Amino acid sequence: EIKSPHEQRLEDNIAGKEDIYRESHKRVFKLLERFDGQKPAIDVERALYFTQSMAETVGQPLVLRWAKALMNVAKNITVMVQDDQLLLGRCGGHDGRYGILYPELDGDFLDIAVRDLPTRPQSPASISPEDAKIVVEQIAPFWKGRTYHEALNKALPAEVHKLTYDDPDGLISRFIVNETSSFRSSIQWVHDYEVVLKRGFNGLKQEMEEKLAALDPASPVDQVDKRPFIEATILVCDAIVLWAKRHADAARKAAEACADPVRKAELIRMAENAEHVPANPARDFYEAVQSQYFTQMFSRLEQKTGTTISNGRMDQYFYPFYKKDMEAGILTDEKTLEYLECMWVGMAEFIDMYISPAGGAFNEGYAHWEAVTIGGQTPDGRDATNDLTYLFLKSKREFPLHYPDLAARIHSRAPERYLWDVAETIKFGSGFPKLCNDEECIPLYVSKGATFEEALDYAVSGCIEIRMPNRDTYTSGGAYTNFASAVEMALYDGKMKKYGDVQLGIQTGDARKFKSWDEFWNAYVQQHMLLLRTTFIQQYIVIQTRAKHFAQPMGSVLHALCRKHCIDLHQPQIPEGLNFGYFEFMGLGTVIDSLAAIKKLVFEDKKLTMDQLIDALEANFEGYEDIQQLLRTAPCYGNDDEYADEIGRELDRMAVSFAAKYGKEMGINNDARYVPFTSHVPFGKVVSATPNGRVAWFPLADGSSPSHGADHNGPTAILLSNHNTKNYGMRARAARLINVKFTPKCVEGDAGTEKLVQFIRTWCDLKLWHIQFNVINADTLKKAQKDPQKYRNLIVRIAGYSAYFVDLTPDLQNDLIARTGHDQM
Repeated sequence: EIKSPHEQRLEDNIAGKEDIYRESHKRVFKLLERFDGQKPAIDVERALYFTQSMAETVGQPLVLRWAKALMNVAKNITVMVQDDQLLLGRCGGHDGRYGILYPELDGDFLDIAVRDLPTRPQSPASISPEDAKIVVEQIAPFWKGRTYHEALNKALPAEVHKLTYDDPDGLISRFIVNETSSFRSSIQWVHDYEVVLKRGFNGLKQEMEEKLAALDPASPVDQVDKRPFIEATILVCDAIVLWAKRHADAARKAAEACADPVRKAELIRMAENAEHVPANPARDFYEAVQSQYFTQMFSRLEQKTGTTISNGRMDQYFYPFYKKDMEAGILTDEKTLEYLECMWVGMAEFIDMYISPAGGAFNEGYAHWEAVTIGGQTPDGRDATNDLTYLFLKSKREFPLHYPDLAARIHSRAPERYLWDVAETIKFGSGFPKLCNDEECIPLYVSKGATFEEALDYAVSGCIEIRMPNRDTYTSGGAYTNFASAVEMALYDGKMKKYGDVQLGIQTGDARKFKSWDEFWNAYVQQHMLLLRTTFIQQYIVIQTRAKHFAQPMGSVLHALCRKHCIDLHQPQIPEGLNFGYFEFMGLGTVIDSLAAIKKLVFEDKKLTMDQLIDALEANFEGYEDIQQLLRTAPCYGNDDEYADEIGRELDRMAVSFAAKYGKEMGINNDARYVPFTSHVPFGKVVSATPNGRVAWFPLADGSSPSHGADHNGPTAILLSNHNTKNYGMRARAARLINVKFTPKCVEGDAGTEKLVQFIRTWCDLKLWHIQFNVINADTLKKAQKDPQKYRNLIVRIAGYSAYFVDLTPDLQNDLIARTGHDQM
């Protein structure tokens, strides 16, 4: 009926009109028009200079090798000044959208990427013949037998390898117990950006030089274990300062050749910035943005942080600079938005490239989660809403890209003006911001060793994870576990149709011969527990293997505990640190509804037999549409239906109870999480037809959202089912991703915004970690599917992030279309 602001801006763009927000954001609109929707190009510069150094330092301490390699990167990488930009900093020589390579992580995929990336279905990338030659002749040869993925592949035992990979080289995943440490250097992370703003890398280098001079020259521990770390942090401090100085030199060369006196003044000011920061503490808001921007951009050169390096509570640590400059009359809100959005433009040019097939399937639509945290509470416990908070919401509404990854913190005393503006930003229809509940994760974290000061100042990281940038020390990518495959294995005696006669799971027998609900439930529990055992065994190998392949000198020098004990973050145990790891429960809604359909329609109501059920499944419901339609009448997750929710609660109890028992012996919290990336698409592609009516190879239920079209009792019931399927008596849990879609008419006007605010307050009281919203009409998606070039600017909320709908595979588009769009609350 009515269109959201995004849909209206979409129609104006298609009709050829100027966007209504272009004039008051003219500079950044000029910037983003130069690359919007361009297929990103692979850049080889970082990997080349990184490889050149690593090849000459083999055998030395890993963290020192990393710093020497980053210095080689800083001296040689292309430094450029883009037109109209107010910021310096870039990770490649290509102009426009670009991604870089990390051969230390997944170098064994380099030949695969060279031939498959330009035409790959998920997030493709071009590679010029000049770039391909450098890759296959100068980058790939050194890394053969040396990459992390090869080490992980050869280190998994047979029974774990069979549930991890399909081929002996680990090049193709099976999407059963999926490792995620091979397509990202680490999980999400947030640097302590305020220590750079307040002390600069010159100050950190000074602190480390005092530690270097205090070492006992006779102590073998000081000289063998501590000294290489200290030398690495000192060298990496000089590396980033040299890198910034080269940008300052480039800005002055640009200034000498510029006829425009207004641009010449800007170029000189940019040069002055790079000559002060990040070496020295920032002195105004402009320098603070440029200082933070340099650090996060240099971080991308350091390692491929999961979901791309996140940014922390910008509306807090930028605020002293904003308030001082505003009151000094050297800044305005309009100038603030220009500085910040120049940072979004720069971030939007950097594409986080996943070159393996598994990594591409996990991150459709050039997925990115560089979380920017706003709102919430102060370290002392009062509300933290300020004028910068509202500007980020304003920037997100008017800036047309799906940047930044804006996350708003909610607590029980969040101001109404704040919740109102968040609700109105959500009603814009691009999926921003995502909500994180102080009330759920803060009590969990203080329970796991965090002080209240550390927990209250948490920053969202990645999808909806939280970080305490001077307390968190765990960086190992976790397992993603396909519990929907446990249902399939319980039907077919530990086998899956996708993999033929390969004995994947327990031989629980032919489900056609099962005589009671007890017998099928036991079969599932056996496969369920098997996936859990494989998950944790795989994880422990990942922890031990990553310690031999990854170092993070810059990230470590930004961590107070790493400076204090002189040890790199990617080591398994760091003194006084807290380790928050994860394993993923995938397919919750698909698993619940499948088991509920079997319990209800087979063994309680006797409405069909196991033969009818498995006959329909093995036929993919072809000729059996009556049984498919019958299966969809069983109780489902997401309706506040205790019949279904009690099954999900027990599924959760098994995973959380297992996590609490076996995490501690790995020395970490390895908690159950329900955050999917886009892995519910490839996980679905390996699972055949399921007892809930889902056809073969269709995506699974996303995160902890209800199965597609299974929520027939309104949106609030989704909140109650999430609450009813959790186990608040235990703590071995983490986030759950909730996706809810409203029609614009559902939330129309001031009456609609009020309904959404009360909905968010109910979501908060229920201690639910996360929630997201699409506000869109179904016909918008159907028109975008049929005519994708006309609707190429349509933006939809997927899983922690928004992306262009036409960049998504048909499978993921079908996930988006099949999600229930609620017309009333």
